[PDB]
Amino acid sequence: SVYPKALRDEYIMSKTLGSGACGEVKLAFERKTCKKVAIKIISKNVETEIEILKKLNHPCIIKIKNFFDAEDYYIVLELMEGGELFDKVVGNKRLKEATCKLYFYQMLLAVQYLHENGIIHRDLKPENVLLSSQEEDCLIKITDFGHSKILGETSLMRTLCGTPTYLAPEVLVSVGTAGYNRAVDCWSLGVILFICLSGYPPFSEHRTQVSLKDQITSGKYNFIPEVWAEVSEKALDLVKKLLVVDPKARFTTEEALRHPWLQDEDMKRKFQDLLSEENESTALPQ
Amino acid sequence: SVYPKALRDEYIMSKTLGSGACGEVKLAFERKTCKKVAIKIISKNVETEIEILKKLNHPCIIKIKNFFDAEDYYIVLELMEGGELFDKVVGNKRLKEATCKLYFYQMLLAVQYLHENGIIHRDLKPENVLLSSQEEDCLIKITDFGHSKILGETSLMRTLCGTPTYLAPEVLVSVGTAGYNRAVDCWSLGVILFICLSGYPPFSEHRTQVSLKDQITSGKYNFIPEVWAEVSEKALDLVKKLLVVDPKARFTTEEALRHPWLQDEDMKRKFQDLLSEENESTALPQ
Ligand SMILES: C/C(=N\NC(=N)NO)c1ccc(NC(=O)Nc2ccc(/C(C)=N/N/C(N)=N/O)cc2)cc1
Ligand SMILES: C/C(=N\NC(=N)NO)c1ccc(NC(=O)Nc2ccc(/C(C)=N/N/C(N)=N/O)cc2)cc1
Ligand SMILES: [Mg+2]
Ligand SMILES: [Mg+2]
Repeated sequence: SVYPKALRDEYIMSKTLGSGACGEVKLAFERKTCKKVAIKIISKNVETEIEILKKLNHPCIIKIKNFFDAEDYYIVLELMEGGELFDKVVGNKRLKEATCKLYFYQMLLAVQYLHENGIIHRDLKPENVLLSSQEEDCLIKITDFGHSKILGETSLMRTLCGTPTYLAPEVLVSVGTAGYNRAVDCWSLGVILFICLSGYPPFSEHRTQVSLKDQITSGKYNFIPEVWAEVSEKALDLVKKLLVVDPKARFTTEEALRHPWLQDEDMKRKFQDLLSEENESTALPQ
Repeated sequence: SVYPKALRDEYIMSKTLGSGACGEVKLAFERKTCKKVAIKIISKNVETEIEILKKLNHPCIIKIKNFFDAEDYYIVLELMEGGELFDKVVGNKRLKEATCKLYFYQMLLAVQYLHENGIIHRDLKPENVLLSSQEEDCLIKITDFGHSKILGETSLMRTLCGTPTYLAPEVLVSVGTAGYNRAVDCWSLGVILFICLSGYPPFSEHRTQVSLKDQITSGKYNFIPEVWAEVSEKALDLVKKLLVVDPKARFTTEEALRHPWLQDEDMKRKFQDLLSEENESTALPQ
């Protein structure tokens, strides 16, 4: 096949940078500026994803630059020159605890911002955390809103306005837990944090007879003492509060951000430095 | 206000026949035929409702004749000259067990047809069961698809295709009960059947200190022996199988249709007679 004419009109396509199950990510150059962009190709919910990407505005969430709906979908985004977090943690590799904290703080700010704006990501994983440079101290941005959920008034809320004369008991039972769907993102963050800190996954079929499903529903992560000995007590404590099986008891992003592990003025200074460094501001009054 | 010009072009509007929270039902005459129709007015999901009504084809489900999207919504439907089931059961009035069986058989055929076609009604109640004539032995049709749900591939199904490395435990737990949303219609049918047979609601705040919610979630309906003494054992048995709190154990429409109470050749003959009577067939080959 060929790239669609409208895309070719504005961009010169280059090398493949990465790939997923749905397609791949290409390097491209915007003709107008001669600057690099990334183009995510999705082989034929993208429409809602685009709507979400256009509305959001946070330094730790990827921005969309362009969109082409042709034989495949083409999403033009800023190029994250550090690539995927996945490549930093694969093969038991492990980030310094300080680096983990810097990245995780930013993931939390991003997810907090999503939840404030009524968006649940639903696919948080190292592949979807992008790094701004090849330097260890860098900005991160969350990507892939392909299976995200937009919160709004539910059918349940409409249901509860009337008298339940004809209403099934399971619907009334569901009221106890409704409105905690956002907690799935906090669980995923917990798994990512566990992986970053230890270089291995908390739940895996590797050298165990307990099924993956049972490990997860029981909350019984694989704790290898020798791997963790070098990690602080505070970091593990936060992991434990995120990997709580009851979604109503699980730490929210706000609670995680208040945790002793993230009360680190050095880390927060580094983040703020990195932010101002990124930005091309233009003159301001006064 | 006035009726929209496009509606006036085709219909002459007459008296109010009934009303709901969302609007009212008017008598109207189609100019082309000089025949009576009903027009449901909904004051400004109707679009999906119309899509559902147009696709369905069953003798016990109302048919749409026309639709106007103006200042309000106008849905033109066949006129059900018997009006709402609600008016037959209000004020402790009660239908003969035989009439209950005839109506309930038809409600079951209609809901069975919905579930086969991947539609959950979600608002079954006596107001939404319409009668074809003022005669006791008549056809019934289900109406109001304003809060119905269309079944299809779920997000959960897509979720289960991958490895749950990052997946929250509540999602895996939800797998045990997923795909039983249709059972809410069977519960509502059970409540309707209870009301038709007894002339009173199974769950109500009337002369009780148990909250409505607790009556329902416990499955503890109000059984007044003296009201029920004249009702058959078989009829009550079916009610009991529909008012089961566990949605996976609850009778389906298929199970209800196989129940001893509905193994009534006289009732089924009456239904078939009523069907052929309704229809204006045109010549057939052979
Ligand atoms: C610098 C670099 N690579 N450098 C290199 N290989 N040098 O040899 C590099 C590598 C990988 C990436 N990734 C990347 O950009 N991901 C990404 C993933 C998903 C989406 C979206 C919106 N998805 N939306 C949907 N619906 N999905 O299904 C967008 C971007 C970026 C830079
Ligand atoms: C013969 C008669 N009345 N005769 C009389 N009063 N004589 O004095 C009579 C009375 C009432 C009715 N009802 C009636 O037709 N209901 C009805 C309810 C709902 C809908 C729908 C599609 N709703 N869709 C939505 N989204 N809703 O929110 C359609 C029809 C019919 C005939
Ligand atoms: Mg994804
Ligand atoms: Mg309704």
